[PDB]
Amino acid sequence: TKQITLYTATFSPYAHRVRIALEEAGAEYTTYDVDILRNMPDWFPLVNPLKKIPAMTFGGPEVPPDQPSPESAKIAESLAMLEFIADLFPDAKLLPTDPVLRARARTFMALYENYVNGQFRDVWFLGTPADPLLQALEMLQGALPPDGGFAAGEWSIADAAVIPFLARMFPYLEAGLGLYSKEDGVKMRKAMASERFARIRQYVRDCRARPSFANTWAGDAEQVEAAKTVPMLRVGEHHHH
Amino acid sequence: TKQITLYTATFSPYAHRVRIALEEAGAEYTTYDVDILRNMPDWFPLVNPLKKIPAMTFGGPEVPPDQPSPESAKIAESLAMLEFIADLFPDAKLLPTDPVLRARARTFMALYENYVNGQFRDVWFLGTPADPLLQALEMLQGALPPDGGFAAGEWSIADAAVIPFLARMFPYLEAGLGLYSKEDGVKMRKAMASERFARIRQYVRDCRARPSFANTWAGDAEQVEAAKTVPMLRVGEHHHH
Ligand SMILES: [Ca+2]
Repeated sequence: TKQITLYTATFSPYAHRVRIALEEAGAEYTTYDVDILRNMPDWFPLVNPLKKIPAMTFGGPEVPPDQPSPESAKIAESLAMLEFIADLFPDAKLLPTDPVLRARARTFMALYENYVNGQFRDVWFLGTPADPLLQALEMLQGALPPDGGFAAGEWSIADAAVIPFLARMFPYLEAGLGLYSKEDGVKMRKAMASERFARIRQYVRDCRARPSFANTWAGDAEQVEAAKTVPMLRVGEHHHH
Repeated sequence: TKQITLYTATFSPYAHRVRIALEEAGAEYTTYDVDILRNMPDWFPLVNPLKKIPAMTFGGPEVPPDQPSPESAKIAESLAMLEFIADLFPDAKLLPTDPVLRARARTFMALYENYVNGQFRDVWFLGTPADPLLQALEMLQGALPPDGGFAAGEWSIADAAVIPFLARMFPYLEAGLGLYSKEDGVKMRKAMASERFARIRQYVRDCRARPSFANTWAGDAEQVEAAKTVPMLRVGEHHHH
C-alpha cells in the first residue's frame, strides 16, 4: 500500500532498469522526470544526496514528487532498487525461488556490472577500443542458457538490469552516437550482426518483446534523441587508437 | 546436505567476503587455496572459466577440490555468493527480513562497489591522489547508522562485502604497501585516525570483533606478507605526483 515514487530520465539506462522491474511487479507507482544533467532541482538532494538518477522514495505521506517528505524512505542505487522491488512483490516472482537459479540471476547481474558496464561506458564516453567490450559481451552471452530463455531461465530482475544497456547499443550504433572511431563503429555493427552474437540478439528480442520493455521505452528514434542531450555524448568528437 | 567448496587465497579480499558469510551462516564447507597469481592449476577454469578467486562449487558428488565434478553447480562472483549463502541459510538471518532494511544492505554493498572500491584500486594500484578515496570513504561512512550498528542495523552480508577491504586498509598503510607515495600514505593514515573517520573506525572494530572475522583473518602481519606477493601491489614501488 505504501507509495513508490521513481525519479527518472528517459535517456538513463539505470532508471530504465527500475521501471522495467516495477512493470513486471504490477506495482502502483509514480514516475517523475528530473533534468539531472542540465538543471537539477534544489530539492533533489533530499531524495538522493548522491545527486543521481534514479532515485526512489517509499512510503511516507502522499505528496507531490517535487515536495518530497522527510518521512519517506530514500532508496539509492538501481540494483538495490531491483532487489527491493522483488522483496516487496514476492507473488510477482521477480526472482526464482530455487537458490541455485537465484544465484544465476545474481551472477549475471555481477558479470554485467564488473565486466561489461565499464566497457560500454569507456567505449561510448571515452572512445576506448571496442574489442574488450565485444569480448565482455561474448562472455556475458555465454552465461545465458543456450537454448533460449532469460538469464536464470524464467525472467527475473537480472534481465531488467541488463536489457536497458543492450537495447540502447543497437540504435546508438546505427545513429553513430558515441566517441568511438568510425572504424570501431563499423567493427561493432558487423560483430553484433554476426553469427558470433546470435544468442544475445535473441535475448534482446525476447526482453524487448515483453510489455515491461514496450511500456518503458520511448521508441528507438526517441531514445536516440534523448541520448543526444547527454553532455558526455558531445556531437562531433571521436577518439582514435 | 549439498557440499560447498570455496576456492580461496589468503590475500584476496573478494574471497574473504565469502568466508565471512559462510562463518556467519554456520555452514559446513571446504576451503581450497589456489595460487591464482602465479601457478593456476590446469583444472581451475572448470570451476571458474573467468580464472578468478573466489570460485565456488555447490552440490554434486563429494570429490577432492582439485578433481571438481561436472555435476556441481559452479557459482561465480563474490556478491552473488553472498546472496546465495543468505538464500541457503535463512535461519541464520544474513539479511534482514524487512524490505526497507534489506534495501539498506543492498544499497551499502552498491555504494561500496560503485564509488569506493574503484578508488581503493586507483590509489593502491596506480598511486592516484588519495583525496577522492577519502571523499568516497566519508560518503560510505555517512551511510552507516551514526549512533552505532552495522550497515543495515543488525549484521548482514553487506558487512561481509565491505569489511575485507576496510580491514586491509590500516595495516597495508602502516606497511607502506601500494603505489601511493609516502606523502599520501601519511595523509591517509592521519585522516583515518582523525575524528572525521571515527565512525568508520568503530565500524571496522565492530566487524573485526566478530568470530567470523577472527576465524578468517591470518593476522595483520601475515595478511600484509600475503599481500606483498600480489604483483599489482608492486612491493617496493611507489609513484610520486
Ligand atoms: Ca555457457
